[PDB]
Amino acid sequence: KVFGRCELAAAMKRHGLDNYRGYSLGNWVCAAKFESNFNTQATNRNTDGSTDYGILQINSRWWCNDGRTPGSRNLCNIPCSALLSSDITASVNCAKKIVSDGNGMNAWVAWRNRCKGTDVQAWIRGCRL
Ligand SMILES: [Au+]
Ligand SMILES: [Au+]
Ligand code: NA
Repeated sequence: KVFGRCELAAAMKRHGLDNYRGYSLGNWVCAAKFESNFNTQATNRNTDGSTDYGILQINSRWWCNDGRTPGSRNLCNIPCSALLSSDITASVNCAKKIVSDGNGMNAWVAWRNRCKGTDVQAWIRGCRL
């Protein structure tokens, strides 16, 4: 599923991310844009051999199992394919565990480099929230 901006904002808000560990909804939307372009099916291999899955590009090095990331963890206790569903629940509930890790949203390289410090509220402009 390829989400619309406001559509994604609203799903994210429903699922409890607006100001989750203090990150305004717009931070989550901006991250999602730059990680996946709002596409639940996005997959990208990392150089270390893990892969990033889904709307928030959650990595098989620590968070999910994809059956080919040797010597890695599965801290959200899911198959990585669950992160690719049209329903973002698993992605969201796993993002919550990630962003609580102590490094906050810096876990998302694209957030840090492209969202952080920016006018992230722009990402929810015009949405009926
Ligand atoms: Au959720
Ligand atoms: Au959802
Ligand atoms: Na893993």
